[PDB]
Amino acid sequence: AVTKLVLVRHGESQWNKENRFTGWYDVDLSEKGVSEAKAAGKLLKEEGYSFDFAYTSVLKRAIHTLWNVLDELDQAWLPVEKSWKLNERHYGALQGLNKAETAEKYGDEQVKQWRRGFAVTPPELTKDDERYPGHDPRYAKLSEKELPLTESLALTIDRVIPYWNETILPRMKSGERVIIAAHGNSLRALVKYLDNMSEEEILELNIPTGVPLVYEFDENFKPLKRYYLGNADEIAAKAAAVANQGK
Amino acid sequence: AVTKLVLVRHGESQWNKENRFTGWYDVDLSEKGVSEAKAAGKLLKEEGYSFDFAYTSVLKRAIHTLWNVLDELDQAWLPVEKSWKLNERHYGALQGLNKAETAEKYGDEQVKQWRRGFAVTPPELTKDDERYPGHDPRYAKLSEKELPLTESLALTIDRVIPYWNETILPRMKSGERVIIAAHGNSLRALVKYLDNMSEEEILELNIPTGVPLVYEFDENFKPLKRYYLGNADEIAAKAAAVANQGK
Ligand SMILES: [Cl-]
Repeated sequence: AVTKLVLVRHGESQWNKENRFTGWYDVDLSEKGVSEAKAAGKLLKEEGYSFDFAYTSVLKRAIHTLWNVLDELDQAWLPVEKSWKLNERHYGALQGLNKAETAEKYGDEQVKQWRRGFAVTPPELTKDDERYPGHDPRYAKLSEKELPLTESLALTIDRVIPYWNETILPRMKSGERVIIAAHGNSLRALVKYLDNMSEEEILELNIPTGVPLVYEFDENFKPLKRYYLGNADEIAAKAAAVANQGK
Repeated sequence: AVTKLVLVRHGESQWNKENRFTGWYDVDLSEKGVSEAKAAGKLLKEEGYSFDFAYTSVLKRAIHTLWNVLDELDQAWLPVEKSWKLNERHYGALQGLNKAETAEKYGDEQVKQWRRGFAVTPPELTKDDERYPGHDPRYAKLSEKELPLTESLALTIDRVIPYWNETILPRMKSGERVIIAAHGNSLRALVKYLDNMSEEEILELNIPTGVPLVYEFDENFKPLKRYYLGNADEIAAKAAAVANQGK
């Protein structure tokens, strides 16, 4: 039989709306993002999807997207595992800054590189910064080397793909239907790996907020196909890159 | 050091409001119950409580109480384990019936016995009944003997206390701060065991919806003290037994 995996980026966050770099800052869903999360769950139900297990990050924009989806499915009882390994790419000293203001002060091309350059890291925090993850109780079990000062997509891959191979994929292989509710760069990391994409190809991909992305796997767990659920015109428009100045 | 445990009964459910026997029927919180759940979380924060791990049932009135509490604590990231072993006592063929109507048809004393008699079971379902737990996907892993047709408090103890001793108490002993969000009879089962109560004593106890109940344990994990958090006059009034005809 074919095995299905469902991926969903968190619904729009308040800092997505306000055009601020977020990273590990734990911002909530906007009002529109709550709407998006509920719509994704209703659509999954309509399309005949239910699950056996869910993975998400430790960031509330993703966790709350999952809770809203589970309620639409009448699966609030589902087992859930919440892991920092699925967190958004850390944005270093850019966390909290407005993207347009930052592009004006430092240059539009510099901001594009800090957003998207494959192995490029945003400017680093120091450990005394209020934003350093070591101060936060949900990272109490992490080492200095695990606690980021900044991350690139390359470094995001280096934590997401081991979690995939050690934990998520084996659960799928045991016959369980998995949903992953996560973030732009953690899901881009997984998609690059599953789709055999180059650095040039992954730089072009934007996964839109709140849109289910379904993968089919064959009996050897080689990906067979992937597709979005919902309104094609709306999704494709939403998957275009947005300027630093906003939409 | 003293170890703290926090217990909380689900916020008021829609069938609590409507005076219907619920059991394993998966009814949601009423509007007032959502208010109660959020208030419990805000109070726990104000009183200096945070957690390392949460247990709850597979029934949404309890799960949603926990989600609301965790959001007030800014601990949506907390590890959660959802177990049928913490479910409400199953109400057999009474599930969905109005308590007042049932007391009129069968007698007030008969209803009191079906509600509260220690080893008394409500009238049984048959396996073909739409309400039989075997039809529901979240009990797919249970055996016939685990799937109830009816339960008493005695039978509720027989599943809650092993879960306590095998799973919950060891986690506490490892130094983790636990919260349990559950149900009237599953929490009464645990309290009887922890408080060394007789059958006569436990029959008198009503744990009110949405009220934190804190236990202190000594170094040998013998209970030292237990107390409610919140407004004493309001809580004590709410802990009185309500007639079959309602309040
Ligand atoms: Cl959860």
